Amino acid sequence: ASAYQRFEPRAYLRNNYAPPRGDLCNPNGVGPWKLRCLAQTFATGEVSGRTLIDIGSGPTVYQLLSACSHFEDITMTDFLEVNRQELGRWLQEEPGAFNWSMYSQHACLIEGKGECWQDKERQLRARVKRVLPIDVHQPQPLGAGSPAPLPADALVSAFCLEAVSPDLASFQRALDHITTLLRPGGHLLLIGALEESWYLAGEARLTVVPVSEEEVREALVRSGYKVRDLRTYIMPAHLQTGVDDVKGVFFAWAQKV
Ligand SMILES: Nc1ncnc2c1ncn2[C@@H]1O[C@H](CSCC[C@H](N)C(=O)O)[C@@H](O)[C@H]1O
Ligand SMILES: O=S(=O)(Nc1ccc(Cl)cc1)c1ccc2c(c1)CNCC2
Repeated sequence: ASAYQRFEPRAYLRNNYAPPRGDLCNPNGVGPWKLRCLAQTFATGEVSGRTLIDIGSGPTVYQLLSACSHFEDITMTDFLEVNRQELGRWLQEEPGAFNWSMYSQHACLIEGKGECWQDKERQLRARVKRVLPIDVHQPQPLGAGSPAPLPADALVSAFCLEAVSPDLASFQRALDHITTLLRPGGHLLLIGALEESWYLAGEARLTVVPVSEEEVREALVRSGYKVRDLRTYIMPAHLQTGVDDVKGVFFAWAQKV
């Protein structure tokens, strides 16, 4: 955990969201695949409501592009100060913010509702109300009196749990914890690394609990969810850049029953 004190946002974004893993031109890339999972899920029109929380958002916004048009009150979160500060730079359009234009464009492309990418970012920024600190390890992740409207109508978390858990049991608990933030009948979109044990974030060297699709499925169940969908993306050879040892990426659509 203390390892996350040396976690550099810019280095993290450069290792995962800049070429080649960030190139969105090739359909078979992880970028295109990921945005497509989110887009298709929301297009079914079943994941809906008023509020939505992004667990461990880190310095990224992609995971909310297709979502934002379905929830008016979006709450973003993250353990690290530096990460909330990097999100702010992009939300306020301040100088030195990360450039997600390519992602917005592609999300607009995938959705195919003829929307320009500027209207997409404008809507996301508009709907994101707050950027709160969080710790999935605490039984009440956000705290006692959190500004965030609870319980949420849906949850979204990408590459957080398994990246902050030392073993399978912590992973399981952290999932039990965030599930308390979700309203019964609510929806969870969990995205993560498959069979990953480490990944670099600049000077930081984060340890990870390698998990499998089945271990993830079982976990979602043990936490009272009905797995609506679960897909896998096997990391290609040319996307093995040395910044980690991820084997694949998983996408899960679970509904709290
Ligand atoms: N105990 C904890 N509870 C919640 N988030 C935590 C945490 N410890 C670390 N984190 C955060 O979890 C994130 C994992 S990296 C994933 C970032 C982003 N969700 C993406 O899709 O790329 C980091 O931003 C890290 O600061
Ligand atoms: O899928 S990724 O290669 N990049 C990527 C994801 C999604 C899109 Cl839309 C584009 C690119 C990736 C993102 C985060 C993490 C890791 C890998 C492994 N380390 C833990 C964190």
